[PDB]
Amino acid sequence: HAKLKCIKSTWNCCPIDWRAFQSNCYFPLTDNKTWAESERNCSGMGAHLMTISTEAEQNFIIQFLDRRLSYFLGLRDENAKGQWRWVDQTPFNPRRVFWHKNEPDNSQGENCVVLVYNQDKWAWNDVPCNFEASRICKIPGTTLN
Ligand SMILES: [Ca+2]
Repeated sequence: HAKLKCIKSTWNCCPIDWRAFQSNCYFPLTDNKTWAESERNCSGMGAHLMTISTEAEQNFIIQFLDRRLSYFLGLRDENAKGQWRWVDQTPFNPRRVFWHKNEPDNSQGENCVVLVYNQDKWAWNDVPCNFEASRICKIPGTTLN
């Protein structure tokens, strides 16, 4: 037994309780974890920390986020070289970033990114990967029929 929510021909499906947008399924989670613990939790559901490729994708997810919290995305720079990599292995596209003003601003250590609300706006902030925050898991949708 499994249970899907399918929307359109072809039908795009997600697990019943996940949020659906353009062939992908998302779930924001609010219990605090480090970046690596967060990714561990996502992968346990077949998922990964969310990759954000378009503004449309970000605009979709932010409507389900608590403005008091930071949410880990999948983007990580392990040695502070500016070698940002998506943990889901989507190739990093530096012409499609969404930093807050004056970010990224950590010049040392292992840095990760959170979606955070600041200055009346959702955008990216770089944060030490050992910081504890919420997260957004993302899993590719399935297709029928
Ligand atoms: Ca920062």
